[PDB]
Parts: sequence; structure tokens; C-alpha cells
Amino acid sequence: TXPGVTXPGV
DNA sequence: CCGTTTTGTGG
Repeated sequence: TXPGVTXPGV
């Protein structure tokens, strides 16, 4: 996720 | 050590 907590996706 | 959709990053 994110960053933080990538994306999603990417 | 964290975190869902795609196979990854600054926090």
C-alpha cells in the first residue's frame, strides 16, 4: 500500500 | 517491521 501502509497496485 | 494487487517503497 502507498507507500506507506505501492498503490495498490504499483 | 509495514502492506493489496500485481509482482512494488518511502515510511
